[PDB]
Amino acid sequence: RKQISVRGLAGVENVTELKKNFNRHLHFTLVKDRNVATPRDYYFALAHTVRDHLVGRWIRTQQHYYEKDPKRIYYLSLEFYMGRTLQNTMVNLALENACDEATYQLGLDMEELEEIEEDAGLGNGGLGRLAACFLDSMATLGLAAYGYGIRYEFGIFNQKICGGWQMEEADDWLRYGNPWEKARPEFTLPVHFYGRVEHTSQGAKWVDTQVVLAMPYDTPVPGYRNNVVNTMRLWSAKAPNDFNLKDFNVGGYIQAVLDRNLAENISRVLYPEGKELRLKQEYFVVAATLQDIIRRFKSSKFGCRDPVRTNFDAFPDKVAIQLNDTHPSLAIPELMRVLVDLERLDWDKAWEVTVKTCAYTNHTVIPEALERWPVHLLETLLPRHLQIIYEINQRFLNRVAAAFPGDVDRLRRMSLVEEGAVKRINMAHLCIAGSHAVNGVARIHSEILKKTIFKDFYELEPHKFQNKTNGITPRRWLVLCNPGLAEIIAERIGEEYISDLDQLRKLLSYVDDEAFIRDVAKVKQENKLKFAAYLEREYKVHINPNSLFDVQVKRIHEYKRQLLNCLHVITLYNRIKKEPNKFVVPRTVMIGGKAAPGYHMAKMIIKLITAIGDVVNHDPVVGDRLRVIFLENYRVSLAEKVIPAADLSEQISTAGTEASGTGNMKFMLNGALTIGTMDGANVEMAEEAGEENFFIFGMRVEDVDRLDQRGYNAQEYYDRIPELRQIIEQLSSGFFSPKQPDLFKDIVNMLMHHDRFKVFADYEEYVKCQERVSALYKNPREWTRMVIRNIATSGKFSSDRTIAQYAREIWGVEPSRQRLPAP
Amino acid sequence: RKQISVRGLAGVENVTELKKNFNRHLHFTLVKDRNVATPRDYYFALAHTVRDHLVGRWIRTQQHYYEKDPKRIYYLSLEFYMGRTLQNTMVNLALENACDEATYQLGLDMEELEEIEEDAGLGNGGLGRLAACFLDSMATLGLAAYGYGIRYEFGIFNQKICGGWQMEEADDWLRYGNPWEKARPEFTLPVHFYGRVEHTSQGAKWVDTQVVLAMPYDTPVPGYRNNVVNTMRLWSAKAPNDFNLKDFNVGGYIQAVLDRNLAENISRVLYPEGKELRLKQEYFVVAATLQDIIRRFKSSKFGCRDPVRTNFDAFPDKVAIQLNDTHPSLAIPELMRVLVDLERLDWDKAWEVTVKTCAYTNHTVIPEALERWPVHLLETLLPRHLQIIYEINQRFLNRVAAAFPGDVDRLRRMSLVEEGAVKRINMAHLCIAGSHAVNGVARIHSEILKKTIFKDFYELEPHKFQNKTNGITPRRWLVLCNPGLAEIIAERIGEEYISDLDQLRKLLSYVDDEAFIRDVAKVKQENKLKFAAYLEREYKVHINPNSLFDVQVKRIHEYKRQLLNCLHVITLYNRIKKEPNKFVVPRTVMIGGKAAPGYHMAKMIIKLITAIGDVVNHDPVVGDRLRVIFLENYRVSLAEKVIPAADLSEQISTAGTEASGTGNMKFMLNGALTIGTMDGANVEMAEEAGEENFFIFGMRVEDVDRLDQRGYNAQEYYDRIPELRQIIEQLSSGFFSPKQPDLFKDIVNMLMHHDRFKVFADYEEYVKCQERVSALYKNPREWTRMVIRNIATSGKFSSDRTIAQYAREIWGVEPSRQRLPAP
Ligand SMILES: O=c1[nH]cnc2c1ncn2[C@@H]1O[C@H](COP(=O)(O)O)[C@@H](O)[C@H]1O
Ligand SMILES: O=c1[nH]cnc2c1ncn2[C@@H]1O[C@H](COP(=O)(O)O)[C@@H](O)[C@H]1O
Ligand SMILES: *Cc1c(COP(=O)(O)OP(=O)(O)O)cnc(C)c1O
Ligand SMILES: *Cc1c(COP(=O)(O)OP(=O)(O)O)cnc(C)c1O
Repeated sequence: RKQISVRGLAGVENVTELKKNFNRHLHFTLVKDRNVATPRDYYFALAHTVRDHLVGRWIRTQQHYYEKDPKRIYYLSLEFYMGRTLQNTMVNLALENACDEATYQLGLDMEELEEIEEDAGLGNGGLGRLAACFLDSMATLGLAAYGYGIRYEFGIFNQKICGGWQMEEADDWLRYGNPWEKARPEFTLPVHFYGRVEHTSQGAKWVDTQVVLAMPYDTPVPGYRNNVVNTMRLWSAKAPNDFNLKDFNVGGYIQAVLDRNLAENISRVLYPEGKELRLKQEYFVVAATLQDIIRRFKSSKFGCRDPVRTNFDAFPDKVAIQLNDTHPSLAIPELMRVLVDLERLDWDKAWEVTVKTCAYTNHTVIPEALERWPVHLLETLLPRHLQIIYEINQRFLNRVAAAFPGDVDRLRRMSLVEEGAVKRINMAHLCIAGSHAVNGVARIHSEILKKTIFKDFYELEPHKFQNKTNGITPRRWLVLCNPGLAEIIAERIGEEYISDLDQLRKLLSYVDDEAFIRDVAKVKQENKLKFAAYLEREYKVHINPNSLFDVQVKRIHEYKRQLLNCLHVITLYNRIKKEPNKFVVPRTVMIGGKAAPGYHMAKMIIKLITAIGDVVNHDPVVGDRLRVIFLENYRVSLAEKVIPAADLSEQISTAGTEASGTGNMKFMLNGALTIGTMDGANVEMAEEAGEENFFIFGMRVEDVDRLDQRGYNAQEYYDRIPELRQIIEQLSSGFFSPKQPDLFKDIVNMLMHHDRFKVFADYEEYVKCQERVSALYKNPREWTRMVIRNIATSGKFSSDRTIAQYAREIWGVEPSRQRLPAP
Repeated sequence: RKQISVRGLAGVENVTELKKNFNRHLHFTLVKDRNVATPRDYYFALAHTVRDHLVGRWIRTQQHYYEKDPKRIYYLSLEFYMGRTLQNTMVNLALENACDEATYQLGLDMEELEEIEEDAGLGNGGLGRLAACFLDSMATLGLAAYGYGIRYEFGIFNQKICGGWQMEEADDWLRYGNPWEKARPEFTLPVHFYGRVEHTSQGAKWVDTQVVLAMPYDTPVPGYRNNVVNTMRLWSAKAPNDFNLKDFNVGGYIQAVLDRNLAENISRVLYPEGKELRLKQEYFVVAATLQDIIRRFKSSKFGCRDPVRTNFDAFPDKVAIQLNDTHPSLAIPELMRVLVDLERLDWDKAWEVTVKTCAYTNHTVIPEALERWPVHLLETLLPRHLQIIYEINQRFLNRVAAAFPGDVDRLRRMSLVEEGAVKRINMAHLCIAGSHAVNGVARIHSEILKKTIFKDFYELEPHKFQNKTNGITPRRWLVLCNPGLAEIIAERIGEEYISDLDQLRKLLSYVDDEAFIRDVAKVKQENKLKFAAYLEREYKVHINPNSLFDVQVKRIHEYKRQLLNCLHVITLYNRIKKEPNKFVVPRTVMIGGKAAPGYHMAKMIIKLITAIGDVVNHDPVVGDRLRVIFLENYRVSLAEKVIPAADLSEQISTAGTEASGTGNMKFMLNGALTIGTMDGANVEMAEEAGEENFFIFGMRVEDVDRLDQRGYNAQEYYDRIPELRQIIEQLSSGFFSPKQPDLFKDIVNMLMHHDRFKVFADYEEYVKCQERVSALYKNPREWTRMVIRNIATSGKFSSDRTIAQYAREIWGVEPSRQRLPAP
């Protein structure tokens, strides 16, 4: 027993012990051989050789949190955009240099193998990239945290462009195993759907439920060389498999083969309206988590630390639960029904707990997008939770009456129950009311929350509405994807920046140092060459390495604006062709992101960007002076290839729309210049960088508002501006689509007659700020120094900071970049 | 590359290294530590610590067959009855000693661990056990042998006895997985169902087919200390999972939810009439299997060795296919289809290869069991193979026209299509016609296939009909279950016997030596003591470890006549009550079997068998002289426990009914004397041991036919025998059944009016035999020496001989007990 220990099983940075484990895993773990193995096979030998090291420190970290029993923090997200784990674990564990030497002497190439990894198909965008950033900060800052989500077998679609139209293939990333996860069938747990609630004697009982099972999966998150490793625990839904003879529902009719497949596809796909499945997913991820939580509260030495009920008095002391946007809101009534009904605390002792345990991050501005289930839907698959949301609600509206007596119309606005045709439950209001700290994700967002969206909630409980500005981690997003820029930053000011990003302001001392200024420049010339190379070798084009890499990687939605960028492209194209011998600084325009199935505007925008691409790229006058590439299937591992490469980062949303913008910061720390309207995270970036270092343009929010107030009439702009006029008529006569003239019709009329987002208004000014971009790029010394200024200022944006601001003002816990001993 | 090698990966029988790998797997493979490891957890780390030694010589064995390129033979069977692998892998790998000592030091008990393992639910009976002894023998005699077949998730049922009535529970043995298998998602193959045959130009083209993917798992089977390890490849079904939006079958309707579950439970359930799922399961295994076979033929250094087509000319020199029973039969129409439609050989060359490739083992005697499929089922799901099977039939019936011209009635008796109401295709005739060796399984059984059942085929091709008498393997069924007998046989004659069993004849020189006699009776006393203990500790009873241990462990069918034996037990009962003080040899009668859900006699029988025992084992005058126990959920782990203990082997099937009987042979080998009719396997074991040393009795097969001839009129017996007349009236009045008198009413009538197997005929003489039995028992020295003659004559029944004969006589390859160098 004490002889069965984690202890003599490594020597780490040792090429000869990593070579001997690489050989044990190909053979014994994979049961393959060198006569029969593939690159996929050699990646799982190595994936497994790095994994041994990662779980050793996983074991010791978790033992060390049971024995020190700290406050535990549960990040609850319905999306975890991890993406690729091999190089990151080697960079956070110190093994990259020894893995590379050992594989190299085993006659293979790590860069090959690295590129066989499938991106962890668990996210689709922002909301999820961010949780995965915060897990890296959370593990580095010694915190005792947990990521909890649904594990999606089919990710969210793969993008393929066929005839310049987006096709959605499916992502089965799980296709040859995922070497980084450990399936725990032994901790499967019931999740209860439907039923009826029987009020028996001392409580209600939620009886006659269908059950789905929630099976957990453990993937370990390491911290930047601080020897802790925390946990990502994702839940697969699985059918009871009795459906055969056992139950005597069956035998006679197996049409309960439908429970089975409608059980199993809670875990099967990301999304992608008021659908029974979405709410089955939110309940499911929330329910199986809350048990696993309450379990460690009772179990984690606190069984013996009962002093009263294993008291839920010290439950908020040792637990926090973050509900990242309204997607886990039912963890508030689900916690209340476990406490009230299963344990037995009275309603107010349990409420005390709930509101001192839950905190909620908000990431939406337009009210048209806050969460909202119909009540009949809630009646039908969660009876007792619609009961609880009604009691939470009656109390809350009386609290409001203890505060603004006489105001009726406030009661009929701060209710969790919305009236119309179809009464709903407003999950936003739940979340505010059931928690102790609400925080938006940019200062202008948190403040417009307080000021407009959650105002009445601000007046009754002003103390709650915090803010925590969004952040990126310096590891994946500067050490790991841009090792070259990191190298020279360490040459001047050392490592500490990796684990402490405001230290990068020291770089302003070098602003005029010619060595630094040739070195930052060189590293980008490296990074562009390499991406220009991939732009032939996986997908195809003839990129010029010397052009201005202009990139817009943003979700393809109408407000997000690539239609602005297209008209500026067809303005350049048109210019180059009207005077084929003027010097125009050459540009590589690259746009990427995924439409969203069935949003057809979004789909005509992917078809425009490609047809433009087929004309400008193939016309001979334009030479190599302009090219328009659609980067296909944009995703986290493409993002770390292209962001190192870009020199201009098109941030151009109509102002007032964006909330924040985590990839904005990915371009700034990675030596690009942002052109952008003033909104979301452009503001605290411009503010850190000093506005003159930034290409801010366009209407500001107030100007949007005035235009609305007198009403935007898109024909006036169409009638002033002679270029705009022309490009519109080119779309329309099918200059860009000869076979189908009429093909962009709907994009003409969108523009011409119902632009909710004022493309034509920010036109004139947009191109003039581009002229200011072209014009500076044609003087390499000063452009490279504006870049030094954006980079030495990054600091305000590391997720190690945004997290500390969670730790201290919200979870109430202290971060610590202390090495834990280990291995 | 060349430095990626198996070489430095194991310092085997070394306790200090096995402790090391233990701790690697508990932690790194299971991602568990001693603070949270269960006995399952420690069971799995040990599984894996032993597995590393396995896969290492899997390795070496399989590299060696590729370099050497031997005839490698594919053993196809739809049920592989494996049961627990650990001790069997250690003993075979010689690791048992160092692992026990190792776990002893780690302070774990290996025996507590070895009982966690679930009994590999791939099998059901004889057909399946036979496949597992044959795979052991094929390793030991280093053949390039593959076992192929489906992976059943749900085994078959795990029985429970609730109130003396049988309950089938399900075997979800794969619940916490299986440490001995490697998933190969890499080699997932399509298998097509339904479709339509487009006769296009140079052939036929099977189009519009539904697909079911076969994904394979690999399991290693080790030899007896020879370092060859062979493969067991079991197939699992996986529906294609585009079923969401991709295909445009769906979106609109996902009612092809059904496709994906009707696909999935191909692999789910063992069976357990003309049900499309059996036919889809059988074709499932054939198709996947043969694509692996031809994949390995063209790959296995023969892609280099083409000379013509990568010709199938030499296919029978490198492949042997064994059709174990009629479940694999579409192997003959599927190998033609591939050869003829997919490659392009013509029908007479392709047929040449099939017949020289295919060989067929029959295990049935009664024509009523042979398998037969409606042509309307085969047209619907395999419409192409119905074609091939008719052309196979036509051309075979012209061969028969060659040979017996003028004959009309043989054409129609011999034909593959069968007429009546429901036109059938006779699968046994397919096999004979496209196989080059048809064989039975005991001498008599192969002769009555030659003489009655297949005789018109025996005339056209008398060369075809072989016999290869079954076998039991000495590793698992003597060494493993019985160490104590293993050991004392080894002092006297050495270890070669375990891999050479006929030399157990050497023992016959020690017949009168009292040291052997004594030792030989000591080990049984050991074995009985321990089995007596297991009958209290796991299940409960107060066995008298000195009693004559009478066990019948056979399939609860009428023809298996446990009822016979019950008439005899009730007889013993009645005597001990009539004559309280006469000296009677104390016995403990133990019966065991799984009913067969749906067969109502068998369910009524286990009921008898429990309540006889409720009566007698509680009744005060019988004391401890008689007890009757039912051995619940008989499976392989129970066989290796009760077959070591047994003194009397109850082998009583009506004669003419058995084809063979492998528990028969197991019992002989462990010094248990046989009471038994002159049937099945009993015949050649009587012939080995000498009839003086066998308790033969009851109506020989001749006498059966005579009794049928004139008519078995059971009442005559009732009316001669006063014990028989009495025990019938005891069953009937309710003596055994006082709360429902009338319960055994349908057993009493059966016996009395329509016993298809004549229990009453052999009653008188059966119990006369039984009296001989108890007499000899009451005479140790002469009891214990009959045993010695029996054990010493066991040689003909080691499966090593059955395979050696298959090897030389049907497959065309040489045996060799040579130790591959390795590890
Ligand atoms: O009370 C304990 N003492 C020591 N180690 C523990 C204890 N509880 C859990 N562990 C470790 O904690 C890990 C994570 O467990 P979880 O937090 O319960 O999911 C396990 O793999 C063990 O390594
Ligand atoms: O061409 C080969 N040379 C040497 N060993 C081979 C070759 N092909 C396969 N093997 C071995 O054969 C094993 C089984 O491959 P399979 O029989 O093709 O399924 C591999 O694990 C290797 O050990
Ligand atoms: C960081 C990141 C993101 C986050 O993207 P954005 O906030 O810039 O814009 P929206 O998509 O409009 O929210 C998205 N995708 C990837 C790959 C990534 O690394
Ligand atoms: C050897 C064996 C068998 C085989 O049983 P038999 O061949 O003796 O006769 P039937 O019972 O009629 O098939 C079945 N099950 C186990 C566990 C076993 O070891």
